[PDB]
Amino acid sequence: SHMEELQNKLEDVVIDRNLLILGRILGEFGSVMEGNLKQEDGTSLKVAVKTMKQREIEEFLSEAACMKDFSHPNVIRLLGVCIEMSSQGIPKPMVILPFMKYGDLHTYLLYSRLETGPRHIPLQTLLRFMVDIALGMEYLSNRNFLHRDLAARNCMLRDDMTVCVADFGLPVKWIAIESLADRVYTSKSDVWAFGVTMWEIATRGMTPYPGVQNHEMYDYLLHGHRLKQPEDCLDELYEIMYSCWRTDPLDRPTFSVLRLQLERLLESLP
Ligand SMILES: Nc1nccc(Oc2ccc(NC(=O)c3c[nH]cc(-c4ccc(F)cc4)c3=O)cc2F)c1Cl
Ligand SMILES: [Cl-]
Ligand SMILES: [Cl-]
Ligand SMILES: [Cl-]
Ligand SMILES: [Cl-]
Repeated sequence: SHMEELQNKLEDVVIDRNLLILGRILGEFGSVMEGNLKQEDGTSLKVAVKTMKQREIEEFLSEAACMKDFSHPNVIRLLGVCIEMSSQGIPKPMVILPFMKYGDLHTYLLYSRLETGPRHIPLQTLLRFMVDIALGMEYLSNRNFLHRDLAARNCMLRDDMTVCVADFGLPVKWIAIESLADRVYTSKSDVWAFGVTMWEIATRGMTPYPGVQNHEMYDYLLHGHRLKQPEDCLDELYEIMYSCWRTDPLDRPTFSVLRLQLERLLESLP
């Protein structure tokens, strides 16, 4: 039953604080730390730990339990959560994820445009990044999960270069036209944000809409303007991402449709 499934998820989301040791800051709303997690088989695992600052706390726990129960290779796996208490009596919620040494997709795309950073990223890999993200989002949306902050900064690179969808939980230019006004939000709003994320990846990390300030943003879209085609972006890839920003959400493709369009384009590549 609905209460049964929720209580089951709740049961195995919590990690004993003594199985975890925190390490150095990776980033600093909250902070992200490197850490170690003792697994049940006796060995420890490198993890990332995210820390923040009672009705909100059950909300954090139940939403963490829901994400951990999700399982798909292009959705970040949430290993568990841990609730500390601060001296001043403020709870300190912590989220445990696998440590991914390649970091987030956005910083990686930027790094790749520096000699010392990752090598230049071929088109084939850039489109394989989009396929991966579309796969995680297909799985999520088939569950009526709404992401609401999709962007390359929130996609993570795994050791085998698989991309998985995440949310640091810590952006006008990613928000669908209808959500800018009515604040209505559907998976078709997520589809809009995916289109922009595809554009981030194709530009190797440009901020969307150069020359357009955030306050000008809804007016800019109101008159039918969209993100421009990056150079050396295939026209077929640009039409796919343009389809994500159709004015009428109902006309935008689903993630399942997008994913197959993108897998089709990828195999056509010599
Ligand atoms: N190097 C390195 N390696 C690993 C992680 C890392 O940082 C982090 C990267 C991601 C996260 N995510 C979360 O806390 C999180 C919490 N609730 C829900 C989601 C979620 C939301 C939507 C969705 F579709 C999928 C998941 C989360 O993602 C935390 C980090 F600390 C770093 Cl920096
Ligand atoms: Cl060990
Ligand atoms: Cl990994
Ligand atoms: Cl643009
Ligand atoms: Cl345009």
